[PDB]
Amino acid sequence: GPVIRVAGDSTAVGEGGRWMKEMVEAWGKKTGTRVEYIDSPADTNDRLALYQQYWAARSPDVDVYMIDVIWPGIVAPHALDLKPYLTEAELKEFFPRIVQNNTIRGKLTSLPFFTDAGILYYRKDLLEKYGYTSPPRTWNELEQMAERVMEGERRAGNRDFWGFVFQGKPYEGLTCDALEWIYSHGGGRIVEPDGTISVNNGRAALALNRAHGWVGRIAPQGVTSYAEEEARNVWQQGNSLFMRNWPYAYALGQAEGSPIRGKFGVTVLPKASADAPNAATLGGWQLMVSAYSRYPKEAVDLVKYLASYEVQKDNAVRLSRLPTRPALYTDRDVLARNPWFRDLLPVFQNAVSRPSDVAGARYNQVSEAIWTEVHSVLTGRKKGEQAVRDLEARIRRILRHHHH
Ligand SMILES: OC[C@H]1O[C@H](OC[C@H]2O[C@@](O)(CO)[C@@H](O)[C@@H]2O)[C@H](O)[C@@H](O)[C@@H]1O
Repeated sequence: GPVIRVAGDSTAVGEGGRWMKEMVEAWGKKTGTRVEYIDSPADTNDRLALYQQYWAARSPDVDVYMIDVIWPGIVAPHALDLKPYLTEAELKEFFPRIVQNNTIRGKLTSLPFFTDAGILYYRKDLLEKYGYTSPPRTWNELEQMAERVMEGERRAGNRDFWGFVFQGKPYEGLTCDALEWIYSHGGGRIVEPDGTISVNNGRAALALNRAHGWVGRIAPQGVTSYAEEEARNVWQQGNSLFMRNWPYAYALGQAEGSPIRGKFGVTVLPKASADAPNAATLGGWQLMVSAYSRYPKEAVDLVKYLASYEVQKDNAVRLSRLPTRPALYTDRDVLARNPWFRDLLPVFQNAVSRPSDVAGARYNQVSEAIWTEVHSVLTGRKKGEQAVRDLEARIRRILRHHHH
């Protein structure tokens, strides 16, 4: 009978690829359906380029794709509309915000699978060791704490020790980190939901200059090449006071044999001042049935299974990845394993989106401009003031004649 083939999460990032292949295998066994799993590059933007090859070919060789929250506007032509396959009641079990994200010109491109938001990881043993009782609320405090702890730990002989790791590589992850920087300085959303390209302002410039100020000082020089896992590795080996990253890093840091098991917490990222907004970039992945699948009924069944309560529960318990079902945030087992889901839920719900809705199908071009201009500040090649002006100009060109 049919072979349902799934291009899912990458085995190069955390345990998501292995766990998803397992879930797909379980559905295959449960229903007596053959399945195959197709692996992917680590970085989202490289995965998009891979999958676009299949879509351009109208290839039947993948039935189900795991797609980024930033993609629906890009991928819609290649998605089977799921709206007819779900009742209103079923669809309301997901966060409406993510359903809406995934709905393009009325077409439900994909089911919400797990959400995501940027957060601050901090070593609580080290904060306590150096007389700090709370994680930093301001970027200035993060700097001051990082400098003092780094000076201490280096003096004690850990030459591998740094104050802060983050995603500074030129790729989509840096757009994520930069939106957080910019938004948390009161510099806006880069491109606002109404289409206004707002990034050329003094607050956004300062946010970028501040980030430059970290590189080779409180963060490694090599941070300009770090994606999620490079940052996680330094952090997880015990060599960073702080890390910006997504929720998945929590379960991995708690695993038996982690050098940092039991020594960290998470909180909202810091911000420039008390009146700035909290910044957490909205991420997360969705489940799309291919418009080119020869087996839409079966593929929809698998996608509904993957997006079910019990699979999302397993995702949350074992991989600390965020449900797209509000009911799971009151599940006793989810909360007992991840108590930080409770206090950060409103951070997750208030996560700031990248400009994928307003840029639509041109989002990837916009983001490439953002990360390349941000990266030029991190490297010390441009100041934030020039970079934001240049970025405005590039985004104006990219979005000229695009209306949302
Ligand atoms: O790099 C930006 C990208 O980050 C996140 O997806 C990448 C991987 O992160 C996970 O560990 C989940 O946090 C894996 O499951 C992902 O493959 C984020 O969710 C995206 O929205 C974002 O574009």
